[PDB]
Amino acid sequence: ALWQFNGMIKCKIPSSEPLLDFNNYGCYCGLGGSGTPVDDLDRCCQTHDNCYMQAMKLDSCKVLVDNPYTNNYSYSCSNNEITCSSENNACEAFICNCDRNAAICFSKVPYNKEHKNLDMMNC
Ligand SMILES: [Ca+2]
Ligand SMILES: [Ca+2]
Repeated sequence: ALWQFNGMIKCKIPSSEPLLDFNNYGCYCGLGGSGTPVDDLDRCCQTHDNCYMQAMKLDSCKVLVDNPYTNNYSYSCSNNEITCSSENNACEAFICNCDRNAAICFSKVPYNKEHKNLDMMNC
């Protein structure tokens, strides 16, 4: 679930404010997204967006009910390291890995504040 993805990002980047820092950034960081990613962070979000789309089409995920935004799963934060629990069902495990991969990706790319609030004409 979204609030859990927030926790994952905090796990990897303690000094960050997820819902603020990684929203309205580039062409993909935020609700929706299309076009050409402006930098590596934007590419992280593009990959995450595609991952969420796959989850919604996944056979193991029930129609709304198991959507990526509100479907809670089990995960752990150990020394700034994320772990998806083997207690998760197939649907939850897929979503948890979508988030885990993105959290890690965010932590390995530079943050360029000049890419915030870009108009669609730049995508
Ligand atoms: Ca997006
Ligand atoms: Ca669940």
